[PDB]
Amino acid sequence: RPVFPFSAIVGQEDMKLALLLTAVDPGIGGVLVFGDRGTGKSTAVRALAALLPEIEAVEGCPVSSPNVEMIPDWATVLSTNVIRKPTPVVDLPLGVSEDRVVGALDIERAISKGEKAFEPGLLARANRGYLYIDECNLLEDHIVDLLLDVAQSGENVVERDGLSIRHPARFVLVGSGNPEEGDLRPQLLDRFGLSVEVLSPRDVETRVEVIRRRDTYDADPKAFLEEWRPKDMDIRNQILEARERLPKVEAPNTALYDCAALCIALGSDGLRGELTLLRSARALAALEGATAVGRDHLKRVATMALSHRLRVARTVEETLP
Amino acid sequence: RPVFPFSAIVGQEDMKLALLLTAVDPGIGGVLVFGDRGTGKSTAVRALAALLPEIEAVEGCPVSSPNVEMIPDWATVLSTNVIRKPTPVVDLPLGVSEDRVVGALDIERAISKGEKAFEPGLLARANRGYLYIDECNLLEDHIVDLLLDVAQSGENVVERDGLSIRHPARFVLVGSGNPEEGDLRPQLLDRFGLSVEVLSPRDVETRVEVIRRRDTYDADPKAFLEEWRPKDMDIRNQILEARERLPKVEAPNTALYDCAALCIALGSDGLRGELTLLRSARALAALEGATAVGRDHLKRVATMALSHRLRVARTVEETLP
Amino acid sequence: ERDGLSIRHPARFVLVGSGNPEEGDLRPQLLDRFGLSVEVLSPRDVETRVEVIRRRDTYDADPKAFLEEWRPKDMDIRNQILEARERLPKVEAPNTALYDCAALCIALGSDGLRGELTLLRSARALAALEGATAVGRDHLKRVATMALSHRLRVARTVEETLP
Repeated sequence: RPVFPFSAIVGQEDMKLALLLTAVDPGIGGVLVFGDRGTGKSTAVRALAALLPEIEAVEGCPVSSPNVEMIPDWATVLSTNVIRKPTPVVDLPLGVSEDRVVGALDIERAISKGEKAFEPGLLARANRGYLYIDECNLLEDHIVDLLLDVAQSGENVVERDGLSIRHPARFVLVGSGNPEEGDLRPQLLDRFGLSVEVLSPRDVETRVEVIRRRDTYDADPKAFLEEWRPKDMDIRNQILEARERLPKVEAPNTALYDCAALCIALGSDGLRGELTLLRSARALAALEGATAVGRDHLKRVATMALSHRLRVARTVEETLP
Repeated sequence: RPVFPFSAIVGQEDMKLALLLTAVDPGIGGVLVFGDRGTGKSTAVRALAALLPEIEAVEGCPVSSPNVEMIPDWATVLSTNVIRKPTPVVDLPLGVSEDRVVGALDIERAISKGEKAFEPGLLARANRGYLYIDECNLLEDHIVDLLLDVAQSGENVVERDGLSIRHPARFVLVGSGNPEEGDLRPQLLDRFGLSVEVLSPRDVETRVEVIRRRDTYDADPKAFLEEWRPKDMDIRNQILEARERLPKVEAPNTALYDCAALCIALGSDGLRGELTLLRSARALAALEGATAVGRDHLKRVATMALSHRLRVARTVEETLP
Repeated sequence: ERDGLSIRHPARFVLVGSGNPEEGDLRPQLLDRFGLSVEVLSPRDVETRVEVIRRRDTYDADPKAFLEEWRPKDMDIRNQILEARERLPKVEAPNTALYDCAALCIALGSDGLRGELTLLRSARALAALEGATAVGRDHLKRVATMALSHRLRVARTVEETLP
């Protein structure tokens, strides 16, 4: 499908790299995509994510469970048609009402349906996909918090109204926002997974490229869909190996050392960051088409996983070449 | 999912061993963790669940009974798949209704099928695991009390409205909250046998160790605890020093113990009753000039303080003369 | 034809678009679709003024006399309309300009106007970058593949209607 890999580009690598890594492991965290919205972030997301194997799931099912046996009682979807559908991407609007985000339970509907009274909130209809947050900065703190953990753990908690409504929510939180607004809640910023480094200059050509792929996709004459599909699968293949190596470490007396050294030297210490960096870096090799371990992997992910917090410096390369 | 290394957590020459003790036996008492928010109390609790071997239990089942033969009547287990799954740890947020805590019960659903009308509450999904508490200080009395006894006994008693609803709830209760609000309910200290905190080393020592085991993250369960094993002695000493003088100060057959026992041994929930008894008894003792509020005085005021909120039917004398 | 119910009925009428002179760079599509862009010449001098009073007061019944004296003026009015048509196809050349832009939307599964405005703007912006003084149909269709799609039921057609 119309995806824009690393075939030819010198700039927006961070964007792709981050969104791909999170697609592998959700434990990384929400991708804090810096930069303005004019860059057409959502546009890129609604193309890049197409590489992922079109998920198998019930037709109009919000959570889109594969088999009917995994459909939550409230989601009594009559059309139990298990079909193939592309990666769902929902653009989280700025200033969205928290209740509308997760869902609610109407009183009238409740007394006449019970659990069936649950409203299909945004996240409820964004499972197994991507959630593009416009701006994490100019937004309610509690909204960011909720979204961050939901994406982390994996449950769209709707314990409100009068029932403990809940259901899985495994999705990639694309937390977009401006470069910086004013040290807004560093605690939440740390919780984020990777972030597109703003300090590094980028090309402009990617703009036209993305726009063209946006056009040549919707109602594509069976051209761009096929062409890229093989590559889509190739990447997916490596993604499997990444997860296989996720709970393992090929070279202990290497990855652990270099990783910790970088974090400490840059002063960007923090269990949350460190342990995540060590994982993302290893999984990174999948996108590179390599084994797993590699110093430069740690270095690259460092200038992403650390970037979204204080105590960071360009010393990355200078610390450990 | 990626978890933080429980052993390697920054210091914590208290919380760690405390949680381990309760893992052997929950009867020891609830784990009361002092300290501020930065201590990361919840982190430790959940981190332990990671190292704890996946408990054997049915797939689609809240209480997660090992064998299908132990499934509660009211329950409706579909997937009777006995498999392995991580230790269940649920956080109890402040403000949650008692309904969602123990279990919900709809009236319309009741008349339809009272048996399958009882919805499994949060505690049901915490059986054979750990239940974390929010700000126990500000949390409702009836909530804290209920949680305490349930963890103590082992059964989530919901014998109300005639329906003798019940189900296993063998879990470890971890009481959280700020250091101290202002002369809070003493009963907490009594029932929370493991009143520890979270020692946070400012100096190096552990700091370096954390980074190393977080980055590389070794797989050897042995090496995961080896270096930390010695510290258990220090922690043990802390606990010993407390027990060494507890019975001396809070002498049995008097003090908080008996006060709480009286309420629990009678037809009533708890806590709120105990607080009333303690206050009145202390006030009376002051007039009597009795420095030590003996059981006699506790029972004396109980005949009034409890009666107007407790189903009196003798017992008191038979339990505590 | 909405909500499944294919409701329909004759509506053979003449549409008279009114409004103030100009608000500020309004939707150009109006000028295209409104083939008869005229006004209301208001004579300050006498001439008609006297005629009005006379035919308003007495108000004759003869349909012929009602138009007779006014028949000659149709020539002048006609000239006005002719002068426009004389150069319209020259400026707004067919197979390009507003015509095709509006046609694309109407020839597809969507209502209109709001779509056309989106197409025109994007196409013009692109043309500026291309340096193409005249926004050719090719560019119009190019942007249409995105501008319309997210608000129009795309099912080919475009090429078959306007290559």
